[PDB]
Amino acid sequence: YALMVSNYLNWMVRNLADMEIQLGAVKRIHALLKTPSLIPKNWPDQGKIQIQNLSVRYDSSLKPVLKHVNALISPGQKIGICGRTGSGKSSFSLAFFRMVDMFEGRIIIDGIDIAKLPLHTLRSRLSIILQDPVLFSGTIRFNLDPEKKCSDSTLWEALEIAQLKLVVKALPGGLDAIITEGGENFSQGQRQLFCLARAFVRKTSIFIMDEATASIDMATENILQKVVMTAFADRTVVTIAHRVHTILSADLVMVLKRGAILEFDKPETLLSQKDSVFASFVR
Repeated sequence: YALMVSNYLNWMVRNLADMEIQLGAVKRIHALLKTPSLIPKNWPDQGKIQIQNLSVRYDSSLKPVLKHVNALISPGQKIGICGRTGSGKSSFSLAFFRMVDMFEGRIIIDGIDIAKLPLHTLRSRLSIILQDPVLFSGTIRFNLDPEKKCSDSTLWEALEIAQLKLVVKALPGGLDAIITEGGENFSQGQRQLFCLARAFVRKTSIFIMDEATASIDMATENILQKVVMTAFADRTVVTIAHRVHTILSADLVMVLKRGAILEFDKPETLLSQKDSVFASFVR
């Protein structure tokens, strides 16, 4: 045993060094590891909402993003929101989906707020189309309805309404084209059409349109907005963009000031009351 103890010793020490470096690699995994009364009543189609004295902050105890935000929205009425970059419109959308964890005030939808509802119900109640679209890999059924609850005629109707049925029928199999993450399988307008098909199948009855205009040709964006208007006669939509005509077509609009907002109900009244200084030439 003494003629050979040395080799066992060396195995021991070298394997110990290796095990230590591998355990140090493992430790970062644990470092990452430590990071119903209104439910039974179906969510109402009445999109009347009211956010009374709202504020929002990004990080705990930092500079506030909003300041004394008070607004109300009537049922079945299209709402627009304006403001420059960093004015707080993306923050307002994220707070409407309570994505910011340092908001103050009470925010409501039909007398209902985020005090007693889990996230799952909070995401089966509103729809949203982001400025950054993506088409994750899979088939068309996996992009339209990843949950897959919706039936085939439903997806076909959502594609026909979204002006996408013809190009879908021109693919192998139909509703089963193997898509790749991003890629070059569809056009930007067709990606936005897929986003609008997601919005169609969501059936939230409340829509949020977070810059469905950026990085889209005007000749296609205008007909896109025309289709989204002719299709959305109900199910109140709140939009945000930097286009003139998009803000012009909305009824209730609130100009985002430096830290606060100033709301206006009638669109044709506020675009000439300021004498075209802060709401018309800015739009």
